[PDB]
Amino acid sequence: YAHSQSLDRLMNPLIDQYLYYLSKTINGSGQNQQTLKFSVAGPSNMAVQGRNYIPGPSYRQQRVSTTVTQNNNSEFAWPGASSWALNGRNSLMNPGPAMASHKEGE
Amino acid sequence: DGVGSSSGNWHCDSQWLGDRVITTSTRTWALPTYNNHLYKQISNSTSGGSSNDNAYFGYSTPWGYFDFNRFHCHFSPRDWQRLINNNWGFRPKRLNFKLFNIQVKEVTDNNGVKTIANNLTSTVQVFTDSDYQLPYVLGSAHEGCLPPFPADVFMIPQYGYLTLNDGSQAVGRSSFYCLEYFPSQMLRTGNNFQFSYEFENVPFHSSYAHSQSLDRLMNPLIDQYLYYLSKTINGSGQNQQTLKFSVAGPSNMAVQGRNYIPGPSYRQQRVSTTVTQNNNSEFAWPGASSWALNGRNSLMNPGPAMASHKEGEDRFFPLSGSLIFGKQGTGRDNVDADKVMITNEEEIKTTNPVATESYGQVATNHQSDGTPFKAQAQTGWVQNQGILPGMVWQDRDVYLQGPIWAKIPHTDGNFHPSPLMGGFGMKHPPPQILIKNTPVPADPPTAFNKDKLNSFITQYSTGQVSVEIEWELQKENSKRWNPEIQYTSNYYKSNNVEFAVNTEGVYSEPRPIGTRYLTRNL
Amino acid sequence: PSPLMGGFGMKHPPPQILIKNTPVPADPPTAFNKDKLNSFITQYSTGQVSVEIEWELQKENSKRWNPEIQYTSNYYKSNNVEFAVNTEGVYSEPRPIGTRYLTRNL
Repeated sequence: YAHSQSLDRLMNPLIDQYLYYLSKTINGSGQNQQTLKFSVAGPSNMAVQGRNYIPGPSYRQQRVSTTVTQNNNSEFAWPGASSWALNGRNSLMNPGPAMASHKEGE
Repeated sequence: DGVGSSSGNWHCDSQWLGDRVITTSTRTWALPTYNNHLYKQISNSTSGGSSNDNAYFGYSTPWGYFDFNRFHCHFSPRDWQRLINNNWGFRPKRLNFKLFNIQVKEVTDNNGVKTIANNLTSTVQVFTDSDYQLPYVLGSAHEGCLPPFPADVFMIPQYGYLTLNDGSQAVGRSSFYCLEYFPSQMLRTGNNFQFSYEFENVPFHSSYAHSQSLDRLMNPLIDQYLYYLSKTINGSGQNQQTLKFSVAGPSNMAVQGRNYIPGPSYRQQRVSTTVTQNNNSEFAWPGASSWALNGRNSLMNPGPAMASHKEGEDRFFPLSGSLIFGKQGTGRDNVDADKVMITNEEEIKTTNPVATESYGQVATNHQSDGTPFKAQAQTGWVQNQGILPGMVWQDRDVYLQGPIWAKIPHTDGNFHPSPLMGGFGMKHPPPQILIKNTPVPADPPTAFNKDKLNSFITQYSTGQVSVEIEWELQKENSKRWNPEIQYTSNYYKSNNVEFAVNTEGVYSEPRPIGTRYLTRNL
Repeated sequence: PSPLMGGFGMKHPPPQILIKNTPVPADPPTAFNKDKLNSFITQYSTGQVSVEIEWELQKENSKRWNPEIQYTSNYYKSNNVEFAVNTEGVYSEPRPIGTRYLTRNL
């Protein structure tokens, strides 16, 4: 099955949280303007909302385009690949940890 | 079971039967008509636009839902004090929920005069999502819980949910849920609703602080039988390389071999409550730890459970590594530091690394004399450390005004699914109880019209809700000789009693209360 | 511990019976608000209360020969009957009445 909800969009989009976040650290331009301002994390700012669970582990891979003109004009299949070493031997991280292949639209 | 007979009684007290606590809470609620009985698609576009990180897509339903996922919904401050001062742990065991004394009222506004009358034949709809087929919006630290003060009347929050989005748009995998597709019990006045829920097995919450640190678990009088490399050069000058070893003992506790190491870390930016010590720049968003998901950046808040600050650095707090509660009457946007209550996670510095410090140092090269660069030993800071075997840690504390439980996401894999905001993580948490006033149409036209009716009698409902939770207790049996730290009120005089009402009848919670006052060995 | 104002002193006296009208909120806003409701339908209640008390008596068995002092009304004419209502329906107690009229030896 595929999830119809994302980990960062599990909240109620109509109700604020009772938690606060640091929203402003300076009152404005100029010297000695330091401050601490806090705001309610709500529907308008979903990025800063407190969350209970976070995305799984990652092991970054090199990005290759099926449109070959967008790729770098160099040989990077082996040199640019993620790998792990075992007893001095390098082995390709293939396919490695389960990760999303690409972003939306890519 | 009629108009003139009450369908329930007010039950609000706690019973301490040894190793168990049964807390009962009754409140008076008011349910309006949400969304004019309509399901509405919502998105950041309909909310006025936003950035990519804030984009969403979802629906707002005409249903309300009952929230009691906060500890002050069940524990009075005195009951909380008893629990935290006399117990090493606690966990929920059973739940009982009651809806009764339903009153549906119609509102007519003629010539600006508002008159409210009883609608005896109107019905309120309620059901529980016992199969967890709906998006779970509890466990997101939302408002709308039962008020901490039993005398307060609260409004039931409106139920909405989010699905997959591509900007402000939906994708083919997005799901639309109609809550009228569920069987629900229809209640007139005189009817009541009741259901029982059994909490699944969860570990006891650690309502204790360790009196030993992970790096001080040894006998301070006896040497180890293990050696460590203590000297690599005999002295100043060329070709002085050597290898000297010493016994790891009480004089050098830092180099002693150890069996267990501090838990995982994800470094947070350090912010001082003394604003003059902070940098003169805007770094709330730019300087914050975050994780990316499908190209969207989300704040790491509160993230892994880590010590808030080092010893003596009480003025420092992680940028988004702690729960920040608002004081009574605090506004929504851009409030001062004195209007919020920043929770302090200091009791776990014995096992968990400090949130604003590096986990440690790792070697980054091979030191050598040649073969031919003459490289010295180099180390690099570990800003984020994942789980390693032999690592121990403490979870985040729970608070009187903090959350109780969260639903573990239904995924193939998870590790230590205890909620990051604190509480008990369950695959089958208490189900969502969804409530809604049944629409009562106004007079329809005398000629048939295929269009759905859009004129309704203005209505709202009120009633009483009772929640009874039985908690299992883990009694402390410490052999510590000296008296422990306990939560206590301060005898010094004040204008108002803490955790009481002021002269205007406004109840307030002056400070956050954790659970970790008693002491346990490591 | 006999009360100084007079009466029977008890460690467990008749308990306080506390009564209150359950608040009935007025129409709440159609958008959620976290604040407690402060607009209510104006209400009051009325009813009947019945109290029944059984008192134990200590009968007098005096051997005194002469007649005792008793509380009595005065036959002399007056505008109103004592311990009755006046022409406006106002009930009044004209004097305080004690309990100590009969006689006992020391």
